[PDB]
Amino acid sequence: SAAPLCVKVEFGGGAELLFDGVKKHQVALPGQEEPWDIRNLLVWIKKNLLKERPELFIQGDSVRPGILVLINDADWELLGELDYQLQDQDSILFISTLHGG
Repeated sequence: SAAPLCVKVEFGGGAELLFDGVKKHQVALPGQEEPWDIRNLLVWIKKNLLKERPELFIQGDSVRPGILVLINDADWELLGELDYQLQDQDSILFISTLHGG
């Protein structure tokens, strides 16, 4: 529960297997500066949650060409991706398109 706005970070493109199988990660914004940009959250996930080696995961700023991200439910890159001041109830989903089927 975030007083201002709260966002959800989750894995879908088999990305969870890089993190042992945990997909949904909830993160509440402070209510002032909001340092929880997509950029910083990937870092939080990369450094802490990456059980694999990040070499198969995304680049440490937003995503690699391999994993795509939905900001709330839309194309991250066109929206601002890495440098996002977050939006309310953003469903931030990492979808690795390196393996679609």
